[PDB]
Amino acid sequence: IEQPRWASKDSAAGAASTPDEKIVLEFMDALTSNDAAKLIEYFAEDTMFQAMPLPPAYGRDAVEQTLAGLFTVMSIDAVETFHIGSSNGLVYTERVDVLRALPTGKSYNLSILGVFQLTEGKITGWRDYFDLREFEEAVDLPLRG
Amino acid sequence: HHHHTSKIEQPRWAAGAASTPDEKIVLEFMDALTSNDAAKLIEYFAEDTMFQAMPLPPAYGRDAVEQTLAGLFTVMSIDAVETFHIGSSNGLVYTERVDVLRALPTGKSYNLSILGVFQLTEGKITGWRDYFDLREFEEAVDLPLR
Ligand code: NA
Ligand code: NA
Repeated sequence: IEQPRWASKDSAAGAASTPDEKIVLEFMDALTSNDAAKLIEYFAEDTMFQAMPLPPAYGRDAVEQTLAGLFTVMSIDAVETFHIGSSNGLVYTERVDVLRALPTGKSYNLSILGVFQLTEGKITGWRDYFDLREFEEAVDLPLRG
Repeated sequence: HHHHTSKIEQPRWAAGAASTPDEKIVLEFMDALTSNDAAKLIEYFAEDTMFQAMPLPPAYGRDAVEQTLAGLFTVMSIDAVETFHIGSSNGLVYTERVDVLRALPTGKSYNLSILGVFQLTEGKITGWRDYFDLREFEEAVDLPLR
């Protein structure tokens, strides 16, 4: 994954600087597993997840099943985190996800800005902001009717 | 928000106050967005800068940024901005926020969920990228933006 033109040249921009940011960076590596059972370990009981163009999932049960539903149709082939920062229990990630659609085989580099809420080392909230139509039309896989 | 026709519901998952000089400048830039004035907003930007509403192509340089913002303000108005979360690290400011956008050709309004990032150098914006879903905005206001 190439560094975008607008990427910060601060050598520490993409590096974790707190234990919370290190956990989020480990979560980004584990995203390539496409394994909701593995990823659910990072989540607290009182938590939520939402790919913002799609309906949110509240509670650990709904988060795992929502992630598992996405992984039946798409694979996260690579995650490249350009920027990671944090303030007040929220961690922010500006990144590219290489998403591959299983039915069509096409892949696409999706620009994503996400936020992670963490208490006691566990994710109590994860929201990824991006444009869904770009990914749908890129890989020929509609996720929103 | 001082825009009584607008209403921003409190999100269930929602901290929003500035804790650094860079966060304060970004928050002041958010209040100035309701001016819908590219000539006034461009004063916050440095010479070497960029802007991109991520579903749309980016603009590099203070000239292209002012022109891109001016073009957007000819078809839409920023009626209100509420920042639920603001944070910063490595000279980058992140803002989780809803913007009430009103499309001028149709008169329809929409509350757009946005996560944005601001890179600041000596108090001036060197980068502003807002992440959001364009389609849901387009369909709610009947205004294709691509
Ligand atoms: Na960093
Ligand atoms: Na911080």
